Amino acid sequence: ATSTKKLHKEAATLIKAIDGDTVKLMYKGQAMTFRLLLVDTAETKHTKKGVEKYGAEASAFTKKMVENAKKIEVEFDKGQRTDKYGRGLAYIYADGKMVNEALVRQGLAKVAYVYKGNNTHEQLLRKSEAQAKKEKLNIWSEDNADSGQ
Repeated sequence: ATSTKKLHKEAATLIKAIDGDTVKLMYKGQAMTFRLLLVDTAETKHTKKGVEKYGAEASAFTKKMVENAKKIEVEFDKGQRTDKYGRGLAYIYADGKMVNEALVRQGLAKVAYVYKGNNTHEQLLRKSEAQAKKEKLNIWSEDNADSGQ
């Protein structure tokens, strides 16, 4: 029937965000480290300054959106529940809103890469990224492909 998509988010409360995608969410009464699946919110691992690709803004938007939302819900797909980091791989939702979409659609988070298991929302994820890429919002506003050489 395809009536029960069972794709309803659910968690409890967000303690605090670490790096946009990595946030400590209190689920079932326990504060576990959650990670936005199929998304990337900042990856400052070069030590340039903190604005090479809206890395500082990525966490800020997700941090303020979660701490301000008051209600956070997570959705675990078929992908691995722990990306070899004992974390909680899944999509983040604030007050019934899509964080991943808002981030990518706004230009704060890009599209991650799941080996297998997590590829259900890969349709909307790629769409939001493409729109931000072609339009060059923020994250995709400094990724000159340089067609040539």
